[PDB]
Amino acid sequence: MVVINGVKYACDSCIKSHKAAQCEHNDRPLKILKPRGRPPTT
Ligand SMILES: [Zn+2]
Repeated sequence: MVVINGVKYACDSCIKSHKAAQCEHNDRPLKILKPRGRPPTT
């Protein structure tokens, strides 16, 4: 996975899987993520 400033990211084959724990792939579409969030309502 990758992180910038205070943002997180990883391949769709990790962030969606779990390997993101230490993703280091190249190909494949990347994505972003953060330390939990949750909706404002539901
Ligand atoms: Zn990956």
